[PDB]
Amino acid sequence: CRAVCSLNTSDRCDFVKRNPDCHSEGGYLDYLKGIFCYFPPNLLPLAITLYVFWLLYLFLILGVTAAKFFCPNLSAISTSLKLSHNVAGVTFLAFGNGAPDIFSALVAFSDPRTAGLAIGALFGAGVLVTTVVAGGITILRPFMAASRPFLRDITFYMVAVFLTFTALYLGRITLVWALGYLGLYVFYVVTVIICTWVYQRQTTGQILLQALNPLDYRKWRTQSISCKLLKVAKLPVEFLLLLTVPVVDPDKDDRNWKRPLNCLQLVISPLVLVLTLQSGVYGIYEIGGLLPVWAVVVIVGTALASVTFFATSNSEPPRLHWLFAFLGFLTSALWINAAATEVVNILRSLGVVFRLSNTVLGLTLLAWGNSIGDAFSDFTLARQGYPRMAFSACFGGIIFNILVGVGLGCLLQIVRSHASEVKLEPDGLLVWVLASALGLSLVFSLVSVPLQCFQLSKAYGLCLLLFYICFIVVVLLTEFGVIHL
Amino acid sequence: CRAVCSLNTSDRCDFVKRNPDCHSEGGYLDYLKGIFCYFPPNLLPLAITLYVFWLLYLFLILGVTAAKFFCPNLSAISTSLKLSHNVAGVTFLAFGNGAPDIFSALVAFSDPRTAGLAIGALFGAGVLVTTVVAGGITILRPFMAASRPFLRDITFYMVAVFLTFTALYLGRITLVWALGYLGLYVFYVVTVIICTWVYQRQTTGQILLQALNPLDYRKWRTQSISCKLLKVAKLPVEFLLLLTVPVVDPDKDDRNWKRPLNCLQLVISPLVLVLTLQSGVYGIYEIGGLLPVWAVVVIVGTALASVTFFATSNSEPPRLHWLFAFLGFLTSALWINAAATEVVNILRSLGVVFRLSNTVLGLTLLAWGNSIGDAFSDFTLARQGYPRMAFSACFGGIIFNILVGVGLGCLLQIVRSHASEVKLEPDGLLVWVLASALGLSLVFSLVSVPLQCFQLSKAYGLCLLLFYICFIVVVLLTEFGVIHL
Amino acid sequence: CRAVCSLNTSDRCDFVKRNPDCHSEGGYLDYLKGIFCYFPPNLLPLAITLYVFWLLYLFLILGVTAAKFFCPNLSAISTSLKLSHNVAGVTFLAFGNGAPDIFSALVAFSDPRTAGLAIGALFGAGVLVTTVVAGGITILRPFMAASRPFLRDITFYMVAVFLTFTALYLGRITLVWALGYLGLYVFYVVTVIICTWVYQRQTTGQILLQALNPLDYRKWRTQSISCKLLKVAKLPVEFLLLLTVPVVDPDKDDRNWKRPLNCLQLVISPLVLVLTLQSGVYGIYEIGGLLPVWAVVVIVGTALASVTFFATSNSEPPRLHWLFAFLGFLTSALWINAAATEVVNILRSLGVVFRLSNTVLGLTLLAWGNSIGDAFSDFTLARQGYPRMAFSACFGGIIFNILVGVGLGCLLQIVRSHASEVKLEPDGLLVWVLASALGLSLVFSLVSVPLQCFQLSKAYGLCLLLFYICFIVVVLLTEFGVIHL
Repeated sequence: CRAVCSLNTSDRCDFVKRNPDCHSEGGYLDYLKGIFCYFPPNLLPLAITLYVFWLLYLFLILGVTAAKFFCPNLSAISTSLKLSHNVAGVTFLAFGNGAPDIFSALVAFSDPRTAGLAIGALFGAGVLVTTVVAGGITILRPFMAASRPFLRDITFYMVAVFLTFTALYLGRITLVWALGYLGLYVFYVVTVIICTWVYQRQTTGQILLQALNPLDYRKWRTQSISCKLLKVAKLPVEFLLLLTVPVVDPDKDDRNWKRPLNCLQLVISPLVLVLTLQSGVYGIYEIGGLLPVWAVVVIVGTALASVTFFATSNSEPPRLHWLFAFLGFLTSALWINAAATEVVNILRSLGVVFRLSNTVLGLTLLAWGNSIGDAFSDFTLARQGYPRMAFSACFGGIIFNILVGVGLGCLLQIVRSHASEVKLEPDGLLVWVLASALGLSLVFSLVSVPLQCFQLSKAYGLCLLLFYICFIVVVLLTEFGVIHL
Repeated sequence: CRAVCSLNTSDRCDFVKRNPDCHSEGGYLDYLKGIFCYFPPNLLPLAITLYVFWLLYLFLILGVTAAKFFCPNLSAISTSLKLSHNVAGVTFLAFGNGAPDIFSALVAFSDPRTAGLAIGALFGAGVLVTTVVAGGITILRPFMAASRPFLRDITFYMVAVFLTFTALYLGRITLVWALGYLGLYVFYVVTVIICTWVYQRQTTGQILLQALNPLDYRKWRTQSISCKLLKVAKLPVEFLLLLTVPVVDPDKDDRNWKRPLNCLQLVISPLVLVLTLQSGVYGIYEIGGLLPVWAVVVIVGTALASVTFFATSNSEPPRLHWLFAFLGFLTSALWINAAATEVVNILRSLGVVFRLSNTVLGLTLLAWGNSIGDAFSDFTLARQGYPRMAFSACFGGIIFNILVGVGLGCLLQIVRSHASEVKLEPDGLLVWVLASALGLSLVFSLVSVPLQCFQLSKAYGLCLLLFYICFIVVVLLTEFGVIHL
Repeated sequence: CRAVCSLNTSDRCDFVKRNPDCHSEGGYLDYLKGIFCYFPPNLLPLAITLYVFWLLYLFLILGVTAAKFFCPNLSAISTSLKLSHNVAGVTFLAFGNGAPDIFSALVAFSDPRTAGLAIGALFGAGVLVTTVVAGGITILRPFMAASRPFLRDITFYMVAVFLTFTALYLGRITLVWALGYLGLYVFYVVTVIICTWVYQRQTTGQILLQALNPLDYRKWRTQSISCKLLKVAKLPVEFLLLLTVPVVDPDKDDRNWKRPLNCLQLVISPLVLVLTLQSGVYGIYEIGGLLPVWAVVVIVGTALASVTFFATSNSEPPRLHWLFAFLGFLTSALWINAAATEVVNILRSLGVVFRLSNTVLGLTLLAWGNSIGDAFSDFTLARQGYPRMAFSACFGGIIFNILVGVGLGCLLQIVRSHASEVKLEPDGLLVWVLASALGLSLVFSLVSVPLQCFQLSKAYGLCLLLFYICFIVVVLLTEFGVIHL
């Protein structure tokens, strides 16, 4: 595929249409076809810009679904769990800030050609969240960090980073390695729980229309008009997400019980699940050569919706209300998956056009897109007067991200392909530099925080920011071939 | 010329005397001839050291003429123009920058062989003043920086830097590009004015001999004798300036009216103007084969001086006193020009001897020499209790420097040579690194200042200083060929 | 020697017994012999983990000796003589921290092949001390440094470093150079003394058992389990130190006067000195083959002790009590040095275990082990409340090592080998990289500290720490072939 830019403009469409390598196995849109066939060559740059804009919008979706629905379903599950809030919070951070990272890594690992992207998505994020975002917190609100939790988190992160480093050096990932990764993560969770325990011991239709609306005019008037316009674009996407994903909030006395809305959703959610799973391949499968799956799915869904609507009341939620959250969980995750897939495809297309390495795309665009949610949530938490929790999560979430993403992606690739091993092909020297940078950053913290007696100030954040700038300098020099063995 | 160091010592004088390329088109002294003919080879190092000392002294002149006479004439013009003082002060700061940076850039661009020097003079200064000098202010007096002016200045500087970056990548400068540069600068000035308006709305001979002396005995008495000896060397240069350049001070009730001194100056200033313009080429031109220009110039000057002396009184300045400032402007600028030329020539000579690239000389010696005045003025302003003005000027002056210098130099080169374009030949990889460094510095500020809520502290200055040290490390490695594609 | 790893386990011990190039001395135990012959051949790791624990125990010993005996004795010495902090740091702490470095430099200059390794180790130790030790000193306790002594010391250090640079560039050192180094150091000491003088002008049994008891039962009762275990671990070495090293503390009314214990120490400490210095070569030496040195030593010590012994009462401490502190200093310094050597022994075994470039091993392994004592002493002194003295020592001691070690090594090599010169072989570009790093650190300090108004804050140390970490990462990347110079 990469030779496409070296051919005449009159043969680009034929080469793209004829080469199997130039076709993506998953997704709804063929971006390369749009670049090289739908648009004239003279408008080639603008189109790319448009793609970037589209890419950014995707990440916005990956934010909202992660924060308002995945987390709400997780919170309802947590209330059923009655888990300790600190234990729930460690689970929540992976559920909230790191879910897009896991789904992007899984989608990238699903195809060997994008495998180099996946690691580039992870380590680069580890470089960013550790250096910029964490540093930003120390700039916004100086505070005193807890000693023992910080030491535990940094030690576990160092162990995970070294394990992935030696795995990359070995050039392969086996099934037992992924199982060990998952075991290490569950060990970390159990250790956190045990340490915390030890430390502690020592009209109705009009109301439905208002619920349907994602925005309030008085709230919009309060909101800055430019902010409101950005919110309005988000609201249409949010309304579409609401039109399909149920949310269960244990903090509400009514548990967000909307009888006719949820009765419609018992039909809507199975339909979108079937039509979106595996890009809808299961959707058009025709049973016995007569009836498609989607028709019988819709029939069963409307029958169940009618039964539930006639079997329940608008005043008292049904005893099986919690099961809704389970559905509100699954579809939500699936939605994120779909979005993740699109992003990966777009990046691959760019790699074809600009002849860029997969690692550069993984550590620059995908990392920023996946960490924008981390940045927003952490800055909001720090500004509101809780810097300790934000800083603790800034290291807690990255360990969960790396371990769960790598382990789950490798496990699913082993199971699906019936292969005994995932081959990691290191894209030249650059990848090593990336790993090196990450380790260095940790060393700085491992010396900087204890030397200040755990009282974090502004200079620490400024130094971390300058470190990230130097890292991007080194990466930019390495990419353009200025330094080369 | 560069092969001179590869020849036998017995042929160096002949090669220098015979090669047209080894001769400079402008200046009063042939430095290469002095290095290779006047002095014996065994004293080659000492001579170079002497040159460096001489070079430093030139920059001292470039300081004084910029601060005491160019600015004073501008201040009188500003009172006549009745322009707002803050706008006038930015113009005065630009005039001070122009004497030290615009004139050097113009002289460098006047000759293609030194063209690479000019850009090296600009970007390097942008690296220095932004990193060291600005940082120094934050070390001397922590303060709170204004938000909107800082954002406006940094945005305009980023736009100018990116424009010059793409111009360098294109490898050429056209006439329309220089006109666009000048239009952008005038747009920036108009925008500053409009924003400020919107924000605000929302014996007599013995006395003449005393005036002739440049040092106040009382002030000098307090000053250290070694400092006074340095001041005395400056005072002789100041006396030469007082001797030839008139100064009009609107703050003085008498407007610095010295009737016989100025009557002598009406003869002195035209003579030095004619004898110095274009290295005096117009001076020896002989009219009609009988009379040189300088003789008739002196005759007209003494006639006008006698008329003015007999037509005015020592108590009341004449109605046309302001016109004096105009003269006191022009000659002053011309004086700076002469000094600038010398400096450039010296640097070129060194490039011949040490086989050094033009960019290294531009970003190391010329940048420091041109920015010593910025450093002194900004540190003096910060120490006196006005850090906000100094920090604002630290970014305001650089935009004016880059835009006006590049635009005016390119425009004058197009007009003089009747060529349609100025060719920018990038001296290898190093120049790119220089540009990169500048951009990165801005990014740091663009993240560092807002993250601190515009309250600048000591750590910011220390980090900027360390950044400049790292930049000089990279430049030193690049020059000596340690890193090479 | 590394070939013993690939050789059969049965003959490994015999190969070690008859293999050279693995028999470094200066220690007391053959670690490789213990690993490969004693402990069960099939328990390789068992010895390993134990050794790791042993290493940790060593870091405990250096933690105690510096905290309880070295620094209080040195402070008592400084207070008794009314010396300024700068003078004490320049002379006494400098000698105590620089003796092992000088011994290593001599033992390395004994072989002409290892001259480059020795000079590189000296440069690396200088870089580490001037950056990381100073950074920790400034971070742990902010303070205001003396301006004139700091400028003087940094100027002398820069002169010495540039002289070493020139000597390395010439690739040879003659008798004149070594004599000049010695004369320069003597002149530095004389200048220190002269300037300081000019500025100044302008029953017994129960008390013996109680003094030897390191456990305070009242304090013992209230500690936690971990603290109690740590105290139990520290008890034996603390008791041995109490028995060996006298201590004088002017903060107590009795000045820690233990008359019988001090009388016994008057015999114990000199015996330890003679039996330990140069691994007991002087101890085994016989005076005329009839009387060994140790016998005369113990006889004289017992006679002097009985002078003190004749008056049983402790009561009032003698006017010469502060002289004991001098002894309590010297022996204490020895208790540091030996420990540091043992730390290296394990590193040398690690160097034997994993192949490393000899220069690369020398630059980091031979400098961290050499400067671990300096780092411990400086950090302890900074914690106790004397930052000025440690900060001044941070440059005085390094001047001491460079000047005295280089001069003495060159002089001894010239005298012993009867050669007219000592040839320095530059091993690769890593030596020049080390030199450039040292120069950059010195320039950064000289530019930053005066610009900071001599108020050394935490940002200076943090920035230095970042610089050192980045430099170490760059060096490690260069050695492994990632970056080709």
